Amino acid sequence: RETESWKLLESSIIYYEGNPIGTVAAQDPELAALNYDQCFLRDFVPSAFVFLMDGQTDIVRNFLIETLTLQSHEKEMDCFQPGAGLMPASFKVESDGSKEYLVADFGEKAIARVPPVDSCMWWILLLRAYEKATGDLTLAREPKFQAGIKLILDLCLAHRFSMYPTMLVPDGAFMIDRRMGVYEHPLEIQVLFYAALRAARELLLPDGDGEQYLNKVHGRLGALQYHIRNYYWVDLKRLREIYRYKGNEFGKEIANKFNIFSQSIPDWVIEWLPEKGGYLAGNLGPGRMDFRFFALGNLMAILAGLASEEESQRIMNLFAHRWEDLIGYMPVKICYPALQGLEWQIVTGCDPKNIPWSYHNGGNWPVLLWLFTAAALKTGKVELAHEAIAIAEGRLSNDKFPEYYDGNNGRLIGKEARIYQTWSIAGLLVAKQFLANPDHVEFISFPDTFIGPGCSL
Amino acid sequence: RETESWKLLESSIIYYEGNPIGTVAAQDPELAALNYDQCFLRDFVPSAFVFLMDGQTDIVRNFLIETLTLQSHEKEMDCFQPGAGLMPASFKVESDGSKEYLVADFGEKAIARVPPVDSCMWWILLLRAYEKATGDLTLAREPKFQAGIKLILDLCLAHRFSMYPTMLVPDGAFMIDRRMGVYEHPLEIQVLFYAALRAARELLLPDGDGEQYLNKVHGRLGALQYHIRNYYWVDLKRLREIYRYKGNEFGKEIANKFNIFSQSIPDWVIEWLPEKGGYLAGNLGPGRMDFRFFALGNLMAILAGLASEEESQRIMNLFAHRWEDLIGYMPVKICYPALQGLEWQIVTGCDPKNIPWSYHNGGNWPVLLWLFTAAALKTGKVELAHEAIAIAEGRLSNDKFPEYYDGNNGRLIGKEARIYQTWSIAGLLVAKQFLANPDHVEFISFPDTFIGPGCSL
Amino acid sequence: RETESWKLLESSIIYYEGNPIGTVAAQDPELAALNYDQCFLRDFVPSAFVFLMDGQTDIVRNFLIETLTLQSHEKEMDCFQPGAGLMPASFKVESDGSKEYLVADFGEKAIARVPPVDSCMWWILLLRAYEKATGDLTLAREPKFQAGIKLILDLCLAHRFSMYPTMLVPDGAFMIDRRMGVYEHPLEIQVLFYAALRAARELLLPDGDGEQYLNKVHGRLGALQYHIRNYYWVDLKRLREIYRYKGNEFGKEIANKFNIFSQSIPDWVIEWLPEKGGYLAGNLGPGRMDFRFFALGNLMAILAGLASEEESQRIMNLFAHRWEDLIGYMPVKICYPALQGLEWQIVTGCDPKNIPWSYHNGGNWPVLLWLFTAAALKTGKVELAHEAIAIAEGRLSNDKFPEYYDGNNGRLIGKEARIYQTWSIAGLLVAKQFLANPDHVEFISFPDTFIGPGCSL
Repeated sequence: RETESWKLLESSIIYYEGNPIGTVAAQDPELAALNYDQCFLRDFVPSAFVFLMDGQTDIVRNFLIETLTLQSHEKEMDCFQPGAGLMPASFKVESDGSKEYLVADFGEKAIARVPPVDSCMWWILLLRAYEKATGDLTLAREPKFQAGIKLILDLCLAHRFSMYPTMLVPDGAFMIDRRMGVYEHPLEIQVLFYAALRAARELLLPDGDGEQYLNKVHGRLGALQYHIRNYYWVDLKRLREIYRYKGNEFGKEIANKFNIFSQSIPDWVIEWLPEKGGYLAGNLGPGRMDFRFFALGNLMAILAGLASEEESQRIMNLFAHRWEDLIGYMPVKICYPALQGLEWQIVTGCDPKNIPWSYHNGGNWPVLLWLFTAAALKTGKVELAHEAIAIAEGRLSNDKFPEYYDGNNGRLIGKEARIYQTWSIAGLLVAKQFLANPDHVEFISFPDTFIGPGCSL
Repeated sequence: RETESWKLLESSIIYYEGNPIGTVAAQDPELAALNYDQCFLRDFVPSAFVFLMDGQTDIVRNFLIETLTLQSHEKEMDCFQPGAGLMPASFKVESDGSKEYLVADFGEKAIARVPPVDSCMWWILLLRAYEKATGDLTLAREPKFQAGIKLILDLCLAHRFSMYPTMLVPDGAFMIDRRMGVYEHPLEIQVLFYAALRAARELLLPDGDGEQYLNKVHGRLGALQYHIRNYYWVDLKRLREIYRYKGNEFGKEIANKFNIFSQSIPDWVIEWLPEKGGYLAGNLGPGRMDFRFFALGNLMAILAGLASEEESQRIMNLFAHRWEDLIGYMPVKICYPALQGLEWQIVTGCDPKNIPWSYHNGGNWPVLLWLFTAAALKTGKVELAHEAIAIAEGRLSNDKFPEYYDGNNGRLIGKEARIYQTWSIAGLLVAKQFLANPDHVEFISFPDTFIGPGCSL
Repeated sequence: RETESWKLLESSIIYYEGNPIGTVAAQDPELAALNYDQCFLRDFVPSAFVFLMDGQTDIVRNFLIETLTLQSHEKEMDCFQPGAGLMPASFKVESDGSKEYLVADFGEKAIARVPPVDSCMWWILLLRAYEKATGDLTLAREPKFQAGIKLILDLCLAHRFSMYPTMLVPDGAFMIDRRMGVYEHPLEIQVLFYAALRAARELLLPDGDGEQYLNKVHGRLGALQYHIRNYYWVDLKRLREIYRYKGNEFGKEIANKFNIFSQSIPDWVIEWLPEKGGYLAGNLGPGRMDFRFFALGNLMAILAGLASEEESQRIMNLFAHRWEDLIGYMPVKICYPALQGLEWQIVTGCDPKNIPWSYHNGGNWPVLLWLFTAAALKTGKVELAHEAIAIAEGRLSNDKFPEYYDGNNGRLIGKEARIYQTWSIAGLLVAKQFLANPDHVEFISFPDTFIGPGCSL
């Protein structure tokens, strides 16, 4: 098309052996490209959607094929290898004088050696998205694709010492790829885990051990939805219960299973919730409940069908009631609130890129707009999608599509934000296209809600 | 006239050799006179305007004469003598049994030995105000008066080690005559400096060396105006620039010339600014930008013609938007916001007179109403002038014209505030007289703005 | 000589048109040279000393000549011009394809545009030192060198508003060249000022205007010495007096002239002082007394003859008693104590280079060894000189002569310290040569004391 956004997206494309295989993170002129000249798997997802909806589906097919190939690459740090299923954080095309080849990062080159746990889950979801948008059922069912999914599921469904059906991760294992107190069981990983499992339920063949994987996938989905809906869910009713929990309860039939001390609960949470509002908490673990609202996990939980229809409503009500906090001058705030003062020091380790209301620490991210629009249509709240898109559209082009925005409400352009960030551009585009045709939402969302009050099914 | 204020103003007058030479700072019966029995040069400025607009020009003339003589006095502290162009802070009439004589304080008697830098600049502006109100051009031209102006310009245009066109001062060198972190290059000094130059530009005779002075003045004005307007000016656009600045930039052609670190931008300012608001920062120095709003300098910027017409508008826009912060229960707040807790300790040296939201540290000062009125009229916003005067007339008389008011909104009478403070009284009168005849503003302001987009002219 | 240090110093030499004119600040292989490839005037002083004591004096003669040429350079920022006497911070040799020329920085390129006020003062002291070292009395007495001295004196003795005979400067005006709360009247500037006046008194020719300067100089010196010694001097007796000062005292005949509130005296200083110890305060200003111990200013005050025989002993007594703090693992701690927590934030503007116990904020500086050794010799405390060198010798070569050390006791190598820092190397060399031959101290010191118990003489 003729729009500026379309053109930038066009010039972001990375070509391999004459074929388009992905998009760069950003096209910032002044700043050295550094790591951002690479194609990040998570960053590509919204790029892919734009292409899938525009009809040109080769680039997405190529990407899916090369990333599956990259899974096979030898990946080692100090003679230690991770599970074979691991997908990379990013990749770029490098060439010696003669020929071209793909160089990836699986965390071994990454800053703080963060592991891209979310990438393999996005890869599975992006595969489904390709399948539903195009109708091509052959690709996912090719042997190499079936094998790779099972490798991913082998990792995801690996055994634990723990009684939690959730996935244990170190800090910075997802979109937040720096130290932000999102270690242990962050919502985002658990929601993408659930969704990637729901995806696998569709894409997998019962042939061979296929029969066995679907049985594991199925059992884990039941436990995961139950665990997440029962223990992560926050609203006034639930908040009143927790507040009155007694400490140091021992046994099976007890209320305060995770030994959350009520005095630990922050003061801001009680005021913040509207009567009808609610959300899924950012984390849960031994003696820990992270009450910070995380946007992606909560929005995606609606789309994945993990949130009940009412829970989905109560999330959007909170968005309506705390519009200046969650959207403000630029949708969407990555999480709320920011860690401030000494809490910033301890939890981030004095990370100067995640100072309060900046970047991961409560910054405002354009890319999340597509999650937000998709979740709003699905909940029958288009007015909110219109307002969000209007707000973003009013600034991005003028501000050259910054990577992120800072401050309580997003007034500031991100402190170290790259300009011409691809998923900021693609974010707007994807949101407008969902707005134009709300049936496109179907490839990233699930028609039914696959949940229950029981731990099984 | 029969108004209560006129009578108090008239009883405030100081007589010398049977002649009216000035007005006392305050007439507090209960409090010890201390130094408030003296006549301060800056406190007299608003008193003078009352008289000028009424036609009683003798007292102003006499003041201007006696102060010019006072300049030529021998002032010394520990065998050190300052520039001979130094005007005193205050003077009183002392008499031995036999005869009357004039004793002055140039800072050698002052608390903390603070230098009255603003005083010599006020005298000039007052001198110009005498002309424009009266039409008498003989007093400015006199040999002594032209010499005194020159002596002042010798000081202000003294050579520096610094590359800043601004004036360097110690702490507490103007209306704020105490340690308030207004050391170095404070807005008030720079604005009064700029304004005194424009006045001198008109009052100077080209005869003799006058031409040499005229060109220096003309040169400095162009450099100064460029410096203030480009580096002190704050609005949202500018704030987004600074927040994204890079540290430790080196060389002639760089963005962050003064090495401001964005993490040091206080939290309050970004929410505080309205979309169309703006103001001049309180100070600028090496690695330092004081984002506190200072009223006098900002309002006097409008009057002096330093602020452009649009910039003037953005200052007045701020007042409407932050009316409760900047006016509240008593116009006008001297600066916003207050230094609090540990910041108050460090910056003021635990000064108990300046505790948070008191006195210089965010107090509300009745006198500043005349600045505010003059600028409101000049900017074509009479309604704001009206409301400010009403708020003041609502309390002043009943409160017995306190020197200042305290609190976030000036709800309290100043902790150690004098009652029957003369420039609170004169401040209200001048404002009302301005309101009756807006043309009177012209003798404290400049109709034209002497500025451009470069350092020359 | 054949020592490792002598060769590192040789490599550092900068050649202009086939002549040695100065030395680079550091020779770090890994770091980009940046501003350090230039020759800083202050950094060269110890380098110059090594060459004076070696016998090769032409580099120093050349340096004095080329820097005097620089003084004549046209220097401006935004159409504004400082005094002609301003000496630059640093200079470097630059070439076209075929021509060599000198490019200096007078502050217009400097980080935070800080003014090298100390540079012009060092220039004078060095010239005297050169003269005393060689015997060449033609150089200083040349008509260009008499003019340049006069231009510096013109700036330094410029007229003030203040009643303080000290020199008023912005923050970062000396060796500490960043925002560190050393604005106003920092000890170092006043001590270097005193020292530079004494040098001019020796250097200046009486014929022509020379006599006029000598009289201004003489009178200033008398005032300055009285001012510093009476108001900056800290000991237990003085502290007890100030602690009992009354606030807000007004007039000429008062104890608390500067309005120091006792509650603002830090807790650390009372315990820190030994009974017979004493030192000069870091700063004096309205309502302000900086009690931080500053090393250079205090050590140099001994050499310059500003400090009395007893004051000098008490200063060295303090060093002896607080050896762990002031010397620790690397002489000498640049100032004590470090600003911490919120005080670091406010005072430095969150400057990440001057975090607590790092760099200017209480770092340990090897270059100060030459000051300390020279002073310990002069005071008859050679044992202290031996010990300081011993400690320094123990690590400098192994650590590759870092720029500075960090920590409470300098245990850490400076966070962003350059290796092969020229004046760290020269620092150790100068100290050793002084030890080997103490009579050399005479060229950077004054044999006589020029201090009076009265303001005059």
